[PDB]
Amino acid sequence: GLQDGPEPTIHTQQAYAPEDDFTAKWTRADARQLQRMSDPTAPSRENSMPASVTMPTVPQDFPDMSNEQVWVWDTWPLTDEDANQYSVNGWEIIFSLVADRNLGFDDRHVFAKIGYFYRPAGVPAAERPENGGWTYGGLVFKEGVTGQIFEDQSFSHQTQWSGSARVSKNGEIKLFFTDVAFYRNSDGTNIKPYDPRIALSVGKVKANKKGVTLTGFNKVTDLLQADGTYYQTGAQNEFFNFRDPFTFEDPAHPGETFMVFEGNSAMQRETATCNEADLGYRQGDPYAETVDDVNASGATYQIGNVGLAKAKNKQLTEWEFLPPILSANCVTDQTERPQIYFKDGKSYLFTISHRGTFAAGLDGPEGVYGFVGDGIRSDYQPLNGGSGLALGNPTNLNFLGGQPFAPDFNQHPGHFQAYSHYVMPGGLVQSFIDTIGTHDDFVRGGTLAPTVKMDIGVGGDPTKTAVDYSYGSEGLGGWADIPANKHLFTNGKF
Ligand SMILES: OC[C@H]1O[C@](O)(CO)[C@@H](O)[C@@H]1O
Ligand SMILES: OC[C@H]1O[C@](O)(CO)[C@@H](O)[C@@H]1O
Ligand SMILES: OC[C@H]1O[C@](O)(CO)[C@@H](O)[C@@H]1O
Ligand SMILES: OC[C@H]1O[C@](O)(CO)[C@@H](O)[C@@H]1O
Repeated sequence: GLQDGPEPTIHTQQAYAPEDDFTAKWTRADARQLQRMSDPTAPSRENSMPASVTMPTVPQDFPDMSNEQVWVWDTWPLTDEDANQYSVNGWEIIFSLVADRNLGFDDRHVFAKIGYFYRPAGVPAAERPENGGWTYGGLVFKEGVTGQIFEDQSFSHQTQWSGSARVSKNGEIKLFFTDVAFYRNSDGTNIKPYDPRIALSVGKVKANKKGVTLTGFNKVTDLLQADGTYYQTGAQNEFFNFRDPFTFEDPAHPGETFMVFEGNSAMQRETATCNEADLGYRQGDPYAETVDDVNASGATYQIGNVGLAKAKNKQLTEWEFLPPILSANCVTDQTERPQIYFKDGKSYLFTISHRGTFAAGLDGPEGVYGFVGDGIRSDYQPLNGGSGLALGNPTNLNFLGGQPFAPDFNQHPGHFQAYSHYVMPGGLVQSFIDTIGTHDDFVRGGTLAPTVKMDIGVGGDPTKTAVDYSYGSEGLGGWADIPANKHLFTNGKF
């Protein structure tokens, strides 16, 4: 099922110490496996990617989870150190990026705020309302709280971007998020590079038959900002990426807490260079590229990475940067919302990427990219023939991808059907709808897609994944289905 092309880079999956300076590479040889898996003959508007690594097609006639109260995108459940998802006092609880529904959908990122939703626990997806049955609890933060941490109070915009939320046995919520200040002119041009920081706010859940409210979240702790040695700063790159904290405990490292997040490789933007390891070709491969050609191609502007940090105290208020665990130099600018998923003694690193963010020479669908190894720092093996693709939107890779605000004439109408995928226990994947439809008949989402099922480690092979098309209806589960697998009871009432 593979078009002729380069062999994938040999990865060993060998574990290293979390403190080691080893950084796994998702190589150009690896990423070129995506084109090899693509069917070059796929007709207009048909998916060219294998069905087993393609998200089931989402109906253009979709429900809205908030009844159009707000735009909703990146969503996370309430988790413990093993990423189990929780209900509290009979309520499933989630956090989402939200914005005023009056905004143009594409203008919402600089008005982003974290809200929460709740719904009764223990109702099967088929018994719930079509739209998932969530209640919008409103915003997590009072106005002016998240601005606390910024010395420069001259920002034109101040937002809360994605993260994660930990719940203790005693009902305490530690919300890890991206706290962002923007310094923009009225047309959007920067006055100085934006300021995204990894941050923490602590609060409490109050829940009974009336619903869920939150208390606390009045103080914000500034945990991490880009350093310039491991993770690219604003001075190195005006549009550097630094966001999306996911915390966890590594079974291999008892009694410590780690965090993954999105960054870029710490290189000056306009003088960034790639090397032989970034290309990752086997000696003599007839399809190998030269370092000079790649460096001349423009691919050097795509230098995303996945970072690691280790907590310095039990309160998780102090963190230490560790070297990056994955770099995609000359492959992609954006490895977003990383998470570490633990299965059968392996460490799965899952991350999301756009189609447009791939480097020159490369191409792949919007969706979930994944990597397996024997430790949180390992010589990670990109999933599915070394390509990295776990779960892509249906995509004809033979035609231009277009944009979510202007779909391409020849593209599959589900090209942008989902983003910010998150892999839940049992391989259930939740995501939000960006765009569904053809070039002249499309709609914007800003609500969650149907939850789907990805089987991880198909056959006896931990490097392989496959969509389960028998799940729900033809592969599509409940709209906005973010089910709890653990249940907590606490003092919090209101
Ligand atoms: O968790 C602390 C332990 O982990 C290490 O730092 C290695 O990753 C060891 O040197 C130490 O015993
Ligand atoms: O809106 C910004 C947020 O959206 C994403 O780009 C994905 O949709 C995240 O990486 C980020 O936290
Ligand atoms: O604890 C069980 C009770 O909690 C709820 O899920 C929410 O209040 C109710 O639907 C149920 O009667
Ligand atoms: O809501 C309409 C349809 O959407 C699904 O969740 C999957 O697309 C089905 O279960 C339902 O029939």
